[PDB]
Amino acid sequence: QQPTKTSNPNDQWTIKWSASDEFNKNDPDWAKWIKTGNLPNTSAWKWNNQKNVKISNGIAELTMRHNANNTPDGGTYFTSGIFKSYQKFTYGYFEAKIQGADIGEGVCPSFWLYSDFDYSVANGETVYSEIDVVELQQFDWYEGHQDDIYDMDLNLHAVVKENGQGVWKRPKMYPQEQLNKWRAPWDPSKDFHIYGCEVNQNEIIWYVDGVEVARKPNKYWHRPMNVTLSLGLRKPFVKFFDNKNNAINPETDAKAREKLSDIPTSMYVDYVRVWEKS
Ligand SMILES: [Mg+2]
Ligand SMILES: [Mg+2]
Repeated sequence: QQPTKTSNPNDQWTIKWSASDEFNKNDPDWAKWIKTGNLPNTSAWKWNNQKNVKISNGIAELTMRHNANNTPDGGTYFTSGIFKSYQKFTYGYFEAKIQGADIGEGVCPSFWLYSDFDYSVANGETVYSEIDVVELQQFDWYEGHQDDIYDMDLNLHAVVKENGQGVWKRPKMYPQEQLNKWRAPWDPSKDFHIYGCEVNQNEIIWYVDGVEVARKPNKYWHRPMNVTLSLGLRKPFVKFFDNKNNAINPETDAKAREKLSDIPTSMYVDYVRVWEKS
């Protein structure tokens, strides 16, 4: 198999099985994907891959579940599921075929690449690199525009060392360099579509169903990153302050309580494929 669409047909692409999976096996491949431990810091929910990852008939299912009895675990009320490659990559092509979640608003099916934090690097250097190949169903609010289910985000995030500190460079702070939004003509929660990203030393280009939808210069995104599919929690179950999702107790908020009838909810992934340019 090859990348659906690339910027230069003269390039050659070699599939990298260390972060590619057609999910034809019902036993998740925990040699390839990190089951526990080394998973993203989430302040608003926890991961439970034993309970929240299932694969059936060629399709992986990642599920957001409400904790039994509404009992917090370390300040959080839900668990989710995540495929995080052990293998890191920097440049290459990354693609996943994904269908979103039936809840509509409240979770964020995501395909994304992220590094560790290296706070040792020199002034101006990158501490942390994150490329979001797609964030679905976030219902983001930006400059007075409220998104709905058809809108998606395709953003870059980094932390850069400045005057001794790691300073976050966020998409809404640097939108020309880092923010991408695209509106689909179909509801991403209802069917599978193909989300791709081509990453090289110069540029990062994003594709949806084989159409280029965004491109940005590669300013900071040169660190090794793990290939990630995960189902994130969003409002009404979280509330933003201090540059982080804070968990909301779904029994203390009407909007969160009424969405509980729609939990558990799942994203689905037919494949993930990674290539390197040869
Ligand atoms: Mg299967
Ligand atoms: Mg499959």
